[PDB]
Amino acid sequence: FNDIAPGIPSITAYSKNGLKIEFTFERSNTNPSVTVITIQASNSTELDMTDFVFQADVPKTFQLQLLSPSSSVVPAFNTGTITQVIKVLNPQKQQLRMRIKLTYNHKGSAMQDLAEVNNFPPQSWQ
Ligand SMILES: [Cl-]
Repeated sequence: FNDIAPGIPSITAYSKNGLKIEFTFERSNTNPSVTVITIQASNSTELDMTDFVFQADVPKTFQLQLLSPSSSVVPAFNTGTITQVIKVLNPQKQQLRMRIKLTYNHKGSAMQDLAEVNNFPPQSWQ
């Protein structure tokens, strides 16, 4: 008797100042080196986060494809999310590593953060 979801476990990649970014993963059925990550950004605060831009880097052996995001606004009070697809190419199947760069306005400040994603599960690259 085991209760874990079948497939690639989801993670909270970042959570700070009321911004929360979740990652869910889909391994391609046809291409063992391709992993599709859908990001959901949420805002648990009382003010909207505007002009949201999610960017990311991977190591040189990898390749990245960022598709366009559903929106620029992370609504206040958790009334919606921003969705963005990113595809990761890992031809050598090495340990997945990602640095994210976030940029947005909130509470009358231009917000910046740069942070490493530390909790990729082994099934997102193995
Ligand atoms: Cl987590």
